[PDB]
Amino acid sequence: HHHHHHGMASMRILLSNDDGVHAPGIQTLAKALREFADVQVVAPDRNRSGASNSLTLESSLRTFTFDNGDIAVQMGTPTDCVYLGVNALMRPRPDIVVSGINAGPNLGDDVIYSGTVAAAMAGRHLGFPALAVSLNGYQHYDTAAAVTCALLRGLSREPLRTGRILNVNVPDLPLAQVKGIRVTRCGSRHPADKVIPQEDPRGNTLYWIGPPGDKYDAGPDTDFAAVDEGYVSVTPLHVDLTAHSAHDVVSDWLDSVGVGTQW
Amino acid sequence: HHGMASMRILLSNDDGVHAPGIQTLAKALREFADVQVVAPDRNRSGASNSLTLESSLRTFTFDNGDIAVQMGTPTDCVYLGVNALMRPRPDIVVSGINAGPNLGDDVIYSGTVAAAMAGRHLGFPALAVSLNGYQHYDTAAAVTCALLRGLSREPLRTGRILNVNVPDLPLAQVKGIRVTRCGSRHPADKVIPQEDPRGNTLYWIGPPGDKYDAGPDTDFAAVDEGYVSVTPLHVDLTAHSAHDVVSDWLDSVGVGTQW
Ligand SMILES: Nc1ncnc2c1ncn2[C@@H]1O[C@H](CO)[C@@H](O)[C@H]1O
Ligand SMILES: Nc1ncnc2[nH]cnc12
Ligand SMILES: [Mg+2]
Ligand SMILES: [Mg+2]
Repeated sequence: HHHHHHGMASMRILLSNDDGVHAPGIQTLAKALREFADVQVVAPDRNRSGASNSLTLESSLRTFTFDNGDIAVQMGTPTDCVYLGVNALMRPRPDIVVSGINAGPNLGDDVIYSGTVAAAMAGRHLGFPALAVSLNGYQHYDTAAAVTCALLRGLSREPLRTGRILNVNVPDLPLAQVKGIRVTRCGSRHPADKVIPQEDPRGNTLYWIGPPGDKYDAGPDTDFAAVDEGYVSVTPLHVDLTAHSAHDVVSDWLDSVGVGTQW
Repeated sequence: HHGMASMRILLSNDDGVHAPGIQTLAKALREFADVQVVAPDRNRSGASNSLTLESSLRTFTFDNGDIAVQMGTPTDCVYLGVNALMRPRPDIVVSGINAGPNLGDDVIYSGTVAAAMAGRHLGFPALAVSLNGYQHYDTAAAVTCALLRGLSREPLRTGRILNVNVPDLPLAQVKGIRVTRCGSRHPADKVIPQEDPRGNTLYWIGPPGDKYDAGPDTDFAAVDEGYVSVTPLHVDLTAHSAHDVVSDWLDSVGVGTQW
């Protein structure tokens, strides 16, 4: 009939985040996805920014269902949410996990700390590649929602053959000002070094973790560079932490220092 | 003592400050190095690279000088150790000895690995050390000490984190070391539901998926064959091999192009 999307409920999406179920990023995105997808939100009960791929192992998890059908996992991490949503809670099972929209970027080596990214990585085995979506700010959730809907419509047109996780960072701009899209690699930062002390009412010093370090590798092929230049950044991710290129150096080093070998 | 300089180690873990793995290791390391423990106050296995951002962190210092971070994650402990609690900054982070392995694609969830990753910008590559069981902490301590002597004999030029898994055997039975890559598992899919006394269903995370990639060059295979597995890790999660396929895909579906 000619509509922007084919089907009002053609894809089953598990939508999660790490800002928590009440966050404007996930709620704005849910409203956009519900136009064309069958969406089930399964997200943390509060802001779990910084949760990375942490899992709850020593306790069981309780869920809470809101009047609108959204599910919070109480005390749940983003990884808990996706793991339970895929493997226990959702029927039918999701075709895809979408995680976001996060309030703030997930770029460079920040990605391994990101609970937004971790929710997506917990969906890497599904029929479509998982999407992690982060806004470089707090102002244009509508832009990030539009980019996400475009990517999802793209997946309906042709399957993506390689890459199981897409880390998407959206500039905080009206859509008409976004320049385009770049496929990027993760940049990197200097080590974060700030600790912010704050005395409690009894005079004891407590410590706040400081902000990320300055950009270090923010070259033209990086996610940083794309966002900074007004492009959407798309970086395909994987979970293999092996530094493959260090293999021979490490082997030769062990031999040279006689650890593992008698001579 | 012997060299021109003492090695100054920040030692952490995620089993908790009182765990036998970290205390066994601390005793061994203090024979030759200056050791500062900064570790979670409790078992935080599965903490991955999580960071406490929502609250400030409280520390406790024990009579022996060990520092526990109350509700701190392993990454929190290393962050506070490197940036506030040790002056000057440590030479190296050593994390472990973990009670149990950290192998294959499970490494991304490991708080033992995360503490080592948090030390990746120091003067020596960080060590994460995990015992494939609970008996031979002594074996894993001896292996760690050997690596640390190794790092002071010649610099390791490439690789900022070494993930070390030690078979749970007496030292005499360990065959040697293999430099490995992380193996992988099938998708984990088991949830263990248990009702509370009111009939509400609560959910436990189940066992990992069965091994998928666990052949000859993997960390799994090394440990199974009685070798220490050493895998260099990095924090760049980019799937570089997918770049062209993703770019061509976007073009083919008209996302980011008018044509
Ligand atoms: N000290 C820090 N180290 C790393 N990431 C930080 C820090 N402070 C804030 N963040 C950001 O918060 C996000 C939560 O994971 C991280 O992705 C990271 O970019
Ligand atoms: N069930 C599980 N799934 C994924 N990672 C794990 N690490 C420990 N248990 C796990
Ligand atoms: Mg967040
Ligand atoms: Mg542990």
